[PDB]
Amino acid sequence: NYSYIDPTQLPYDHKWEFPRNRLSFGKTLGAGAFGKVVEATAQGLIKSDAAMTVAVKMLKPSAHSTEREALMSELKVLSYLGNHENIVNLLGACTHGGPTLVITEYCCYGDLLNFLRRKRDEFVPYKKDFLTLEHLLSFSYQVAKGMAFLASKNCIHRDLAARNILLTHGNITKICDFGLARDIKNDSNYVDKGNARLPVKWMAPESIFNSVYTFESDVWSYGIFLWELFSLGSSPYPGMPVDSKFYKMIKEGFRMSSPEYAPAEMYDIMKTCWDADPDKRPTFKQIVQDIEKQISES
Ligand SMILES: COc1cc(Oc2ncnc3cc(OC)c(OC)cc23)ccc1CC(=O)Nc1cnn(C(C)C)c1
Repeated sequence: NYSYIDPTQLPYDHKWEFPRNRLSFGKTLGAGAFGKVVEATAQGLIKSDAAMTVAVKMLKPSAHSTEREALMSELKVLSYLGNHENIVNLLGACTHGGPTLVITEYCCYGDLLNFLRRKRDEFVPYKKDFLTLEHLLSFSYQVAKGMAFLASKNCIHRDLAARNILLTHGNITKICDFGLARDIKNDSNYVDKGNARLPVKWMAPESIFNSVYTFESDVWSYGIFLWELFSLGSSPYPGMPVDSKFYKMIKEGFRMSSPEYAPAEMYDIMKTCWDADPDKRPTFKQIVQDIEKQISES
């Protein structure tokens, strides 16, 4: 389940331990078959008496031992990564006295995909809260920064997509992973492939055909995320169902054409992210340096 690191071998700093009786649960932000993310109020998480809104990931009673081990591994990985500006930040956890609760910072504007879809009509390519090309380039940069950080920590996301990016204050995007808190059975972006329901349209050929996930396969999905970003939340390979013809076309070298709002130099990034040879793909660090140059020129 993890390519380079082994989360079961990662420690869990009890500095994160928070008493669950100090959490007041609110609305469900997202839910899957086995897990959910709930909005909560954490009393006494701040040094003063002040309460704060947090997001809490937990398992449902439908969950088995596999999901239980997975939520604990996720907590260890989040604790191991530590705080990064572009990654959703762990604030605490509840491991004693009941089911595992993973507590993170609450992100004001939800997932990037829904935000882009809500802002599709209030978009200005030129430089109320109008979305612009400057915002999209900044989101692309922040996601590449967060992913460069994850790769430096020998972490592979395996599900990089606009649906797994959160938007908070000051146009700050944060990489997250809904995982078990996403209803993948009813999400048309996850296809039935063998025993699994997989996000095939975001997946590198080697992940589809050989089940290999690497730094380079995350780069491929970043290319797809770029496409979704500069199409303002449109589904990738539009009008194309995931079938035999799709797998054939990907293996044969078919690639999406540029989305409507992508600068040529961003599309250049996408093309290289989609190289059939993983060794010819750029690293996230190379991508950061490229976008940085584009922002400076702008
Ligand atoms: C509590 O934990 C989570 C909470 C999440 O959801 C939200 N978190 C904050 N604010 C939200 C605001 C919303 O609307 C206002 C919201 O509306 C649907 C969901 C929100 C999403 C994911 C997780 C776990 C997680 O990211 N784990 C993980 C594993 N690996 N990584 C690596 C670093 C990539 C991250």
